[PDB]
Amino acid sequence: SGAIYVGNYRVVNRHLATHNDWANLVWEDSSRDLLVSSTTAQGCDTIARCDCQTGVYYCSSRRKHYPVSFSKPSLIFVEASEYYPARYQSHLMLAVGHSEPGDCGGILRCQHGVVGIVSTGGNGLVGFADVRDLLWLDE
Ligand SMILES: COc1cccc(Cl)c1CC(=O)N1CCC[C@@H](C(N)=O)C1
Ligand SMILES: [Zn+2]
Repeated sequence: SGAIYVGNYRVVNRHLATHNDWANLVWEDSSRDLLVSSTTAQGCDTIARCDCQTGVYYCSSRRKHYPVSFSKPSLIFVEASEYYPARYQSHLMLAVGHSEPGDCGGILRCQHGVVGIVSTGGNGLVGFADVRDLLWLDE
């Protein structure tokens, strides 16, 4: 679990969005596993606007943060799960690092701010849904 709170927006994994997220929907994209809902309170976070490929993510299944080197956002094949059929997930960044299904939502940060959230993983890999291209999160 986990979310980004920026301005009057909440960014979550689309597969973990609540009934309340859907009732306050701003934007969603199944191909990216992202959903953005509106909030009444002003949010706690800064979005990175950069091309970093190193950063630190929170891993809830270890209660720890780990440093990672990750690929640029790209179209990556993701096997079928209970939430989606087998498909290419777009704007995904992969790194070597521990993850389990419930780690989805953990934030990845660089020195500039929030880069994305855990969205996929397996066998010593962890995949992050990028949010740096969503310029409107800051408007
Ligand atoms: C961090 O996630 C994992 C880590 C290790 C192993 C596994 Cl099977 C997962 C779970 C996983 O990859 N899912 C969860 C559901 C939505 C999926 C998607 N984004 O298409 C991705
Ligand atoms: Zn950066």
